[PDB]
Amino acid sequence: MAEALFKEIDVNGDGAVSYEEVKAFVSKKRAIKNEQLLQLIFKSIDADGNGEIDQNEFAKFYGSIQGQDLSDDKIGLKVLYKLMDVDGDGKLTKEEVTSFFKKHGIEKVAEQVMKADANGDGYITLEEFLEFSL
Repeated sequence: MAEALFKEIDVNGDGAVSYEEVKAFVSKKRAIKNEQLLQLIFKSIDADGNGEIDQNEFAKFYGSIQGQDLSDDKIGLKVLYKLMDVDGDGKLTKEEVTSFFKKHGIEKVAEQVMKADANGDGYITLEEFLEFSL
């Protein structure tokens, strides 16, 4: 229902958008430097540089070429989790993880991991850690 929104914002009803309109749309979400970030995207979008765009451009603008941002961050953790496991299985336990974290003393993590389990076994995996992060 993207086009629905894109059109919605387009109170004008021309079927086309602009840089200010888009900025607003994105703004509706957050304001973490969307003006700049956008300006970058938009610019890259506006091939002709008419200063405006259309639904199509907006559709692709949304981000469907490499929808990534969080996962990328999940990779880091994942790796780490893999680093910890120097056995060669791809799974960790509350006791093991707690033993490794103990070094830090963030027992909390132990509590969070214990609560994360849910199942009630006393073990966890990488896929579970990721899915849980999502």
